[PDB]
Amino acid sequence: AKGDPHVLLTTSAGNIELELDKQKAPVSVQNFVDYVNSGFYNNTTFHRVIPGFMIQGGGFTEQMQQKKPNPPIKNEADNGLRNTRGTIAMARTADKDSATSQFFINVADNAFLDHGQRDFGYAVFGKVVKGMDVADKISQVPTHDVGPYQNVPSKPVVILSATVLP
Repeated sequence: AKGDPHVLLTTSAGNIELELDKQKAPVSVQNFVDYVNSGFYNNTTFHRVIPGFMIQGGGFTEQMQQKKPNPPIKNEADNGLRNTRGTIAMARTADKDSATSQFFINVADNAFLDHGQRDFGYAVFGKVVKGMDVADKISQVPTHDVGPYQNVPSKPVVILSATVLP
């Protein structure tokens, strides 16, 4: 997951730097970079946090309002990258080709999320090169239920800015 692009996510809990795998996840990387470059992720939150599993964000505001994303992309989970601790992957629904803006960072080795004979899996497209301790921190913030959502941080963890680094 070192395709080339580096992205810095500055959150209210600290900074996380990512290196995206443009070679193995071209579509996922272009989709992600397009969102960051457009300023889409600014003011979105990590709305789903589960210790020992992952932290997911990039879709809702602090008031749990969902931002209208761009059209869904094809699933690249069969690119051979695994959902090991420290990787970034695309969140999606039942349809394997339903990913849009939401992504999650694995804070544990989640092999059950990998492309396999039982399910297409979740597309990994990068890795955290800096800030894993921050991701761990975010994963353990107190949470509660908001609407149909569970594991929502009681105190929103906001992505104040997302930028492609030089």
